[PDB]
Amino acid sequence: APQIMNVSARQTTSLDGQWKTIVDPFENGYYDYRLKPYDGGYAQDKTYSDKTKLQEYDFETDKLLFVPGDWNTQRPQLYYYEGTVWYRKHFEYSLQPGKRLFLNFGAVNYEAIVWLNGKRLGRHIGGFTPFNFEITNLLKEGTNSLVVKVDNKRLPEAVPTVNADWWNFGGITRPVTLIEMPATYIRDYYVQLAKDDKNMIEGWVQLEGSDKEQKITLDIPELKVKKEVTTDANGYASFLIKSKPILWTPENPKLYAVNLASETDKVSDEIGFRTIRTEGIKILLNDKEIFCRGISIHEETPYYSGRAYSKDHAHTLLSWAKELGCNFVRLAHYPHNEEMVREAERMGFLVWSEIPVYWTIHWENKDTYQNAEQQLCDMIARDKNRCNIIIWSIANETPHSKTRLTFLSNLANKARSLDSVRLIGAAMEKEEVQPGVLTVNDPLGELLDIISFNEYVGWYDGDSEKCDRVNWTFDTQKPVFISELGGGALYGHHGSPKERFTEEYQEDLYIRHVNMLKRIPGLAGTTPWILKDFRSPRRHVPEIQDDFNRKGLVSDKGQKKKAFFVLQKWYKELTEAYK
Amino acid sequence: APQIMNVSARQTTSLDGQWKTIVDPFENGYYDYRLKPYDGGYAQDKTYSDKTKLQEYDFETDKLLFVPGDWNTQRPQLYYYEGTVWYRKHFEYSLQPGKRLFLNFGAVNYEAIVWLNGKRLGRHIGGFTPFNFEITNLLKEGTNSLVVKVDNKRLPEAVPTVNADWWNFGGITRPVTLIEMPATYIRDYYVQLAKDDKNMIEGWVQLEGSDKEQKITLDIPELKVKKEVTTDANGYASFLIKSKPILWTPENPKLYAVNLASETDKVSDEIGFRTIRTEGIKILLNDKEIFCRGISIHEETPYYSGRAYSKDHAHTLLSWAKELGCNFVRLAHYPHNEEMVREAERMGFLVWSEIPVYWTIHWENKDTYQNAEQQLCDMIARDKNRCNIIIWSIANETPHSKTRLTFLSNLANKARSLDSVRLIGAAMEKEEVQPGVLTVNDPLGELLDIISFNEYVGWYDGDSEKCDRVNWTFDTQKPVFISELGGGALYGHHGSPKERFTEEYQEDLYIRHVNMLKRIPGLAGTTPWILKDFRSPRRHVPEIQDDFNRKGLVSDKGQKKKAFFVLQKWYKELTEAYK
Amino acid sequence: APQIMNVSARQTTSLDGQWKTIVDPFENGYYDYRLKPYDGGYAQDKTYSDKTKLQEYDFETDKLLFVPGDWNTQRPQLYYYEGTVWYRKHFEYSLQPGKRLFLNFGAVNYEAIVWLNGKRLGRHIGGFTPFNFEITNLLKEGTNSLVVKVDNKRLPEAVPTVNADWWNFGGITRPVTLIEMPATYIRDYYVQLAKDDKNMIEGWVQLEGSDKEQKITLDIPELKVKKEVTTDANGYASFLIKSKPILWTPENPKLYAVNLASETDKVSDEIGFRTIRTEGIKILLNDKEIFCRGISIHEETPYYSGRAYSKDHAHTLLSWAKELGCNFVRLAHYPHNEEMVREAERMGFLVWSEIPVYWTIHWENKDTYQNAEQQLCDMIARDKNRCNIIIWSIANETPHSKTRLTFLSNLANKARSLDSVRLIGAAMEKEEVQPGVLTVNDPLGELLDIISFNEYVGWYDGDSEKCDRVNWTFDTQKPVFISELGGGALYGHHGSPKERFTEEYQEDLYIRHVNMLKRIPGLAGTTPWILKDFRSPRRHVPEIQDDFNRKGLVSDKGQKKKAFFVLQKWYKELTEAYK
Ligand SMILES: O=C(O)[C@H]1OC(=O)[C@H](O)[C@@H](O)[C@@H]1O
Ligand SMILES: O=C(O)[C@H]1OC(=O)[C@H](O)[C@@H](O)[C@@H]1O
Ligand SMILES: O=C(O)[C@H]1OC(=O)[C@H](O)[C@@H](O)[C@@H]1O
Ligand SMILES: [Cl-]
Ligand SMILES: [Cl-]
Ligand SMILES: [Cl-]
Repeated sequence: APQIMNVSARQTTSLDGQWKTIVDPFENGYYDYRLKPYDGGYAQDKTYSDKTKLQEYDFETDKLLFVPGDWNTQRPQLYYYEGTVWYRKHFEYSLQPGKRLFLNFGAVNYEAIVWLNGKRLGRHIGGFTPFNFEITNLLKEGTNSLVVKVDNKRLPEAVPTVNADWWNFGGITRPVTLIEMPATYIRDYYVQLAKDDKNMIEGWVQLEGSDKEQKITLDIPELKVKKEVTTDANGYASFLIKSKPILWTPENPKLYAVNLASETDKVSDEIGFRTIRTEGIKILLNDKEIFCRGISIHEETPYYSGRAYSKDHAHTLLSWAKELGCNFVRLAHYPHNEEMVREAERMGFLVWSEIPVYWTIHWENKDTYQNAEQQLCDMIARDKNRCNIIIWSIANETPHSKTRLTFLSNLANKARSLDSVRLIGAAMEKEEVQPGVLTVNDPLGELLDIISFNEYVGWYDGDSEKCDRVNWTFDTQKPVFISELGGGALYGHHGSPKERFTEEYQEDLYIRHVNMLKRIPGLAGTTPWILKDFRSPRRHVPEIQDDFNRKGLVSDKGQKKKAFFVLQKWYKELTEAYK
Repeated sequence: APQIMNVSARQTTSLDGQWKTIVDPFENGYYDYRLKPYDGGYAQDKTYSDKTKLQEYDFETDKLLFVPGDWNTQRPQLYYYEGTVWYRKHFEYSLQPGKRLFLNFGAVNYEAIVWLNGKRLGRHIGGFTPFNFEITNLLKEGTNSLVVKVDNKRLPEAVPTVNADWWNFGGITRPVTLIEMPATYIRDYYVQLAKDDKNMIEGWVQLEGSDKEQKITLDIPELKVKKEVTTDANGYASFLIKSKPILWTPENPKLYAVNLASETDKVSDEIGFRTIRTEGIKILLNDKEIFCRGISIHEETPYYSGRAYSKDHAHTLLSWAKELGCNFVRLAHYPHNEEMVREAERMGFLVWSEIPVYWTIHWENKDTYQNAEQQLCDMIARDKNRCNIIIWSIANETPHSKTRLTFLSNLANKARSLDSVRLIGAAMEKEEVQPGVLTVNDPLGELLDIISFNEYVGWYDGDSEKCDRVNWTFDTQKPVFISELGGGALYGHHGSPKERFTEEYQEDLYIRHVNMLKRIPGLAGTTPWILKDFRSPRRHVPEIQDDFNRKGLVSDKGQKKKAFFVLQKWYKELTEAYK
Repeated sequence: APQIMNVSARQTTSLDGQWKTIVDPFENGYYDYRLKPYDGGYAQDKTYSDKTKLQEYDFETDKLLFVPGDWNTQRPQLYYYEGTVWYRKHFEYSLQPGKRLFLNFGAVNYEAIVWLNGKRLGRHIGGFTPFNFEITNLLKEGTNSLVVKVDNKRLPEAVPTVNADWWNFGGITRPVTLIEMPATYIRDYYVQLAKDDKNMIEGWVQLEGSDKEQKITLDIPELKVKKEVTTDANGYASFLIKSKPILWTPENPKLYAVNLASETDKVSDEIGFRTIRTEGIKILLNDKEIFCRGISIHEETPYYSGRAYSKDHAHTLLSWAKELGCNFVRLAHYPHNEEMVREAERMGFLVWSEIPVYWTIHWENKDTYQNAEQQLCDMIARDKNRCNIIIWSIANETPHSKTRLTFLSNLANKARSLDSVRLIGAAMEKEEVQPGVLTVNDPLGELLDIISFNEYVGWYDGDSEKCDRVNWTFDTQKPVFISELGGGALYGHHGSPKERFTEEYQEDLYIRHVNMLKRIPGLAGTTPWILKDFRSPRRHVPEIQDDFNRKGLVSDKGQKKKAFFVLQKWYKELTEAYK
């Protein structure tokens, strides 16, 4: 049940493919007509072979869905579907006596309940974080039955809550993986530069199993590092290593082969090293002032606009951001699949990583907070060794209230207790305190390392001309980071620059908006909204939006709109200026 | 806002056809990103003509839906859809000064919010009862804008609640009608035999408007009845008329032309006269002992299985019940459209009329009770002059608890206060107190005129053989009425009589079940479940159920299964026996 | 092999329900990659149990379609589908040796190839006529396999050809029925009044089998008719019977029970008696001058607009025609299912019955002619005992050419050789010889008993005003019969009477058109186009047509448009005038 670090480097076997499925809007497979749990629900996966008896379902003859994937793009009937879909997989696995076996879900939105061979393994909430179950002693010989009850109903108390500006993609949205482990295994580990220290690698390792006291070697061959330690009675060891690694940058995204070997287990990784801090209004990477030439990205695929999960999806999306001139991507509004973060790391993109504490979260609900903090912990735990991540984001466009501030302050404190190195951010919002004077007056700012916020001057707030007659002031010397900006346009839809949703309007907006950006004191980064048009049930203009947010600089079909080249040109200028 | 009696006989103009629609799962047209109501939502029906400004919707270029109808069968994407769909209609109407105009909805499931020309008229809950709004002084010249926000999300506190065995058909499911009235009009009236009195017609009439004190004439030309009264200061008058009408029966469903004429209004109706009472275990129609040779029917169409609304739909369904040998139909589990009740009345079918107080209603919720009692009142108010209705049903398969009993007792008392003539029923459930001994031990029975209940011996409770080894006893001498019984089968699916869901199993079940029925003391009626296969999201056997309850004696494609003729044969015997 | 009269009255077993199907556009199940027919294709119906061998199909685990029905309305993917769909059904049947068994198809559009237990039974072309195969010797014990390859590709040489104004509904569109016969059975018979004779019933009976020479008795008990004859060695016998039947009329559609008994077979029927002839410009029914107050009707269902096949469908459609005031229905453009003709027979509608010799048939193709003549023969053979049919129509809107005239003259001669009683028609077209003067100048008229033609003054030919100013003349004294007229409208779409496709334009058109009809010399009948909106792939106005011909006086959803009441009022007047 605890998280497993670096699943892809383990002895893995995929369960992906096409699974049997039952769409169950009234949850008949779980509740009887008295609304009570009952024995003989769909978790038993009883093939309906003996028709002298009555049952009301049969996985064996029902329809398939692809796993991994959202269900919404797989059948017209499931486009809007919010509720329960049952998934069922049969598999065999020969597990040598003494070896251990874990079932890992990359993500399931939103609620997953999991059974193996009719026995409940457990339950998960949160649609974008991984979870696993040990099945070592539950695996049978011959056919095993895996049943997953997936529900994506929107809940007021959930994280996210009943309103958000993206599609409610339900299903087993990321790979399902069997992981074989030795009886005592390296479960988790951390290897990164010490805070603000180009010359000191620090880290720790955590074993799980009955043989917790072991010698461990941390091996970084290219650095001629070979450090041996011994774990304590809890299976834990730490280390400090003086070294001079070549530091990762967007221009040279250097990664090192890192090998961990205990007496009973071994795992290899690719890990880069960098320092990150603010100094006044400056963002310093490896002690050098940088500008975050960024773009925002949802976890949604080119062309068919389903939930992204593969290296293919990531490489295409990031290849567009590369052509745009970016050294930075904001992955909104939740943890993305690990392939996306890894491809950003290898290709040279700094990353903003976020949890979906989005809009009107139930700040007074203690279960809601525990959910948000669990997603925070899981986000950091999975990716703590990804040096390209420099900002953890704890919220996006949340309304001001005392309970909200308390909620978010506790998340910010928790984040810092988990990771003293990376910057803490959150998408705040702007105000126009007096005509023409724009600022960010949000008490949340005091808990953040950057003045990060969304603003839509020239789209939601005025026509494009308004960019020309506003200026920005901030009452603190922290780097200013505009985490969203921009406007909508349909690729191939042309007209006057005054006509909204034409490419020409969006282009004119970006020209005047960039001019405004150039006047902002302390500006250190921009991640305009957004790289690719994406699905949203709040975008209803027929033939223009058609259930897509159209603020992409690239269409959902991979076409660069006119405004793409306005931002590209400015990012080219910023690249030269920050050399 | 008060109900209008006999809408079809008024000066009516249809608004049916195809309306503009916006599917809005996150209710963006109603709530902003702070989850607050906002000015400029979709109720304003602003055509998106000026694209120099931003808006996120446009009825004028969006997709159509048919009105009336469920949305589920109209688009694959809407099959399972639970949530909000906006409907918009433009119309003109020339209303002579001084005349009044009402907007009548036959039904909208589940919640309707209605605007005219951007102004909210009001809101309705309950998916099967009519409601109207006066628009006399809101109608403009030229184009008028009617916007209806329809939501069919299942609510725990709603009536019905989050679980039921039929499809959640959302939409404007019955005709939308403009009704023109004189300035003071006959709004409501009642004309029926006095309780247990073949020779006394009683009734009342209710005017609405400023000229409430008027002479009124009740005219029944075939009976040579011409009774003149005067209304009181509240617009109310009553009457008692000694007369010898030919009494309505299933064999001779006699209706009389009834004309009401006040000084300012007039309306004609077709009304029949009959007495109905129990005497011990006997049901007496016009003092004659009858058997209710019935069949249950959902409000769902032949062939395409959408929500039924027209005389065409009713005539086809009732023509099947006629061929089956029925003199009675149970219209489950909610008030059906008025065309169905009228066609039953004209063709000669006694009727059981029901409200959807079904399964796990929230008995302790005072809003829930007020909803249930309002639906009860509206059900009786619409159809109080339909002499073929002899049973009002207040519940179906509700679990035993003190709060439930209090809830249902209040409904039963309310029903009797509204209608002293018709019988009060409810589908109770059976118990097997000792092996082979079946009875109905439910305290609700004390408040009902009949021992009405569902039982599924040979389908849910045992195989068909169990019918042969059980018997029934009842501790009170009230007529026994089995409101559901039977089993499932796919038309065209054949095999051994031991194989469930074959026609042969269903046939064998009905043979043994009818033999069991013939042994029941006090049996006075049966409405087996069901006439036609119907949609249910709780029926998941692939290729057999496919989201249909298969307990029809007729398939959803109009095909008579083998079991149809078993019940037909018994009903033929009962017809002879009760001559 | 030959047609069987009155299938419904035989010992029938339905094979309807849901069948396994395979969509096969490239006909992989029939042709190999050299485009050669191969054996081992899909007609073998080999369940794919042994996966150590290679096979490219499996009926056993493939998708279902309803039989009977078009495929087009059953799946979105099959909406436009033109090509091959394979259908498969398993059944058991116990046949006592000596008894015979036939497989009857009410209709399959367009080409059907049929196999039983892997052996080809034969082939049929023509989408609207029934066909039979004897399977007496091919029936096996246990599971029998019936496979039908159905193809509705449009062919230039087909009847109809590659262009027509209705949907290409493919599939097994009418019931599939097993018919058990004695070894020598009554295959066909004819019982009708002799030409122009109110007192002489003439007829013949045709036996089939090895004992064709038998005593036959024809009983009409209500008429006290008992006639015994003996068939010849060819199985044939004729009879002449003096009687005085009550003559069938639309107002009193009298039918008699007719019983035929041979030594080894017997069959009952319901048959009515009437005379029909022209007299100058008069049509006389039972010697009485009548007007054919008609409406045209396609074989398409109310509400969901699939292919009609059942008594339910027929009754709904014809109940609309009854309310419209019709005594006559034109069933276009092909033979309708037998339920429609029988319901028109019992409800009191005279019938025009037609074969799809429509538009640009290949007049020079000898196979095309034999196909048309076979459909003619089959149409008349099936319904020759339906006294409500008074017109056989051999064509609709065919271009004038010498070869077309020869083709149609041969059909007309064949029709007359098969039926000396009923009238011969065909939908001709009009022309404007001189400005403002319309007539029918088609040499086909010489071969018809009526001057029957389609005209669209006010819709295709001018605006509605043109109806007010044109005059008509005809150079022969045969009854004039307008077989189509009218215009399109969307129900619920209102505007100026000058705006085409509004109900008001259509209403204004019918008012002016009806007045035009009153001055057409010789007019004896009208069947306006059309009763119900119907599917056509030539009707592309979005939101108005949406792939429907909108010329219905009733919408596809059963709603009477304004123009319905214009024609109803004229038919009310004609009913009084012709009393
Ligand atoms: O409105 C928009 O387009 C975007 O604006 C925002 O500030 C939201 O954070 C983002 O999720 C929306 O998609
Ligand atoms: O289970 C069934 O088929 C039926 O049984 C019942 O008792 C319910 O009242 C009915 O709504 C269900 O459809
Ligand atoms: O154009 C029309 O609406 C109709 O006109 C005709 O003359 C055709 O015979 C008919 O099949 C078409 O549907
Ligand atoms: Cl947008
Ligand atoms: Cl069922
Ligand atoms: Cl049209």
